[PDB]
Amino acid sequence: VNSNNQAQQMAQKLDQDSIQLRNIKDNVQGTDYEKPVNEAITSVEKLKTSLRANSETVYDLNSIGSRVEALTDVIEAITFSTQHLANKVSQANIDMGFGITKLVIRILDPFASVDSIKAQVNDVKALEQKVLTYPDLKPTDRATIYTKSKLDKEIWNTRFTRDKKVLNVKEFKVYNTLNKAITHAVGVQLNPNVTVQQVDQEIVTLQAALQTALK
Ligand SMILES: [Cl-]
Repeated sequence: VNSNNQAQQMAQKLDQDSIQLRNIKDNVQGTDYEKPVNEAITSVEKLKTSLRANSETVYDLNSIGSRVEALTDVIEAITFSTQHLANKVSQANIDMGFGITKLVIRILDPFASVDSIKAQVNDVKALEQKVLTYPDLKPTDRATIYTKSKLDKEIWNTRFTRDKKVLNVKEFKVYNTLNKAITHAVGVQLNPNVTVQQVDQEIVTLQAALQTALK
């Protein structure tokens, strides 16, 4: 039947989202997208269980498909935040994370019609372009968790190059001094009062400490 073959497409699509959403689950820790993607991962499992429970009944796959498709719009909205909203004020990610929450709720809602799901997907897309016009953070403004995402990635990038180019290559005192700057950068990341400027200088200071250990 043309319904069973269609069922394994969405089942394989839900596995693509399950892998894509667990990757995102780490990067959105402690942000406005932590609970939304946790609800999205749960939505992936309840759709799989529903598809698997009705495997050989051959029924209407319209509502189950609109929920699977809306998960791609959920993922697309999250990657849109990572690439375009890191310099925005807190309200941009707050308002947009609220919209993704409203979308995942409809995906989970058994009473949500296909129209109400598709209408909410457009709400998210319209919300994406709207938060783009939000003001950027001044260099003197307090740093948000999204501002410290670059410092967080720089700490793990310096940790990777340290264990590959410094650990067993240079003397221990070089390893010790570089580990002091990594620990110091973690203190800046954990400081709720550092500015956007102080996060930028800490990235350069840690990068300078890595080239110091690599000379
Ligand atoms: Cl912070």
